[PDB]
Amino acid sequence: VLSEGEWQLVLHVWAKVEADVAGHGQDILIRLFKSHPETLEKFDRFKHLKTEAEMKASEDLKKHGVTVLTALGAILKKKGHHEAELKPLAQSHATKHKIPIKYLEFISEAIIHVLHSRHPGDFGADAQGAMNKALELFRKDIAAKYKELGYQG
Ligand code: 7HE
Repeated sequence: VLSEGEWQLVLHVWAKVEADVAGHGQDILIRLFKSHPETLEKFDRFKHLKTEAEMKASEDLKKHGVTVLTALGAILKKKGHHEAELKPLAQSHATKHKIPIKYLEFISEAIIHVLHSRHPGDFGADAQGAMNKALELFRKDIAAKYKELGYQG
């Protein structure tokens, strides 16, 4: 469980992400795809992209980056009370898209990397730790739903 203090650190840097949702989403998905190429292959929408420059030039990739961070922002602002936000996400990612929890760990690492890059003054180690705990909490609750549905990772 995160403390109120931890949630404030998390939401303080997230309100900054929201000044440029699309540029953060681009950076995060490109980081994820470059560092873990198995993740790109899960997207029929994006698997034609072969270079970083092509990824940066894709307007559809930018569009989906906003979809992803908008969903994640709505989750974080619930401060743990996110059961209704996670249900449909867990269901689709386990059963339709087939995304292992490990790949949620990968995108969590890409988020932290990009938040550190763009917001160092509001993403010191205390805020890094808090954001890690919030993304861990996300993964834990999704993982419980995956397990229910018989999917792994
Ligand atoms: C490695 C792949 C992977 C990973 C790590 C995620 N997803 Fe998902 N995603 C999400 C929304 C709202 C939608 C319509 C999809 C659609 C998707 C779709 C459908 C894309 C489409 O073809 O339109 C795919 C394949 C999918 N997502 C692969 C995907 C949100 C998330 C969130 C909040 C996370 C974690 C922070 C996430 N995805 C990680």
